[PDB]
Amino acid sequence: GIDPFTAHATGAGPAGRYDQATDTILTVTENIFSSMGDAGEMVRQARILAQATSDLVNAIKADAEGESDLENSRKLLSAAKILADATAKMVEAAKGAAAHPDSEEQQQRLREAAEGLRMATNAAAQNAIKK
Repeated sequence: GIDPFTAHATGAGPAGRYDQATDTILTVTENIFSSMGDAGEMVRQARILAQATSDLVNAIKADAEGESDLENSRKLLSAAKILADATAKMVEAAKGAAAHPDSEEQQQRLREAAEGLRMATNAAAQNAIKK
């Protein structure tokens, strides 16, 4: 219905491979820093990150096996492993920083864990197999 297919340009192909899921994670991550102060809502956001990461971890594995390269496949499998742990550390820190709101170390570990998760996810986003 009014398609950009060979119309104004050569189609309109967006995203990459993990873009929909990474977009969620990259965005929701910021929400933990935004919700910072509300324990229930903070942990809520972390649960979303875990959920979203779970999608990627399983996806990246299968997508890696679809690649016709050993090293790149190993990298993808590694990226998923890095991600899934960045999330695990993040989520655990978010729980503590939320339920223990004023606690300094809980906040500090969250800052680093969340940014680490942000890094891992944003990296997985970039390495996503397209084409």
